[PDB]
Amino acid sequence: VNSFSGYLKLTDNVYIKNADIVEEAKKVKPTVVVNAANVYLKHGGGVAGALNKATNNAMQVESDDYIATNGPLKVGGSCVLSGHNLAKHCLHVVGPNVNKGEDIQLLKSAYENFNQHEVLLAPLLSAGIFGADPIHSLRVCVDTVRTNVYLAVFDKNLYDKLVSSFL
Ligand SMILES: O=C(Cc1ccc(-n2cccn2)cc1)OC[C@@H]1CCCNC1=O
Repeated sequence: VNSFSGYLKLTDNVYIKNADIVEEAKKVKPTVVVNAANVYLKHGGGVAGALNKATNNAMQVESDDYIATNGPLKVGGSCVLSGHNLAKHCLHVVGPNVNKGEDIQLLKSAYENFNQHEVLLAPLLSAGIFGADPIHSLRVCVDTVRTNVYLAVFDKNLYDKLVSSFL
């Protein structure tokens, strides 16, 4: 039993809710919140900008030190950093950004990072300003993640479309 509330169960291990991932993280304080990161951990907009804003820019400060030490992530890769006031840990995962021409096949590799964590609160990777089809992202999530994932979808219209079209 965990504290996630109001989710629709899609599969044995994948759950979905129309929710603001920031507000959801603040309420649940999950062990792991996933950020929709880029390789530079520049949290300017989308989910990343919103999560970083909620940390009063502490996420960005920590991220800049991480990059200065380690260099950029790979597309499809991840790193574990602090969850600040939102979660114990933040798993920064880089899905391919279609508006940069990145290969969508890398979306499966991106979701594989979730399997290193037993339970996660997450957005749909490569959705939103990353330019991929969220229906495709949900399919890859379900077919790749084996650990327990609680997906937060900000847009109610998109949420309803994702549920109604889910196979
Ligand atoms: O960026 C996102 C994710 C997102 C993904 C897809 C869409 N989308 C709309 C139409 C088509 N796709 C919109 C948003 O979350 C925004 C965050 C989360 C909550 C806190 N404040 C924010 O701004």
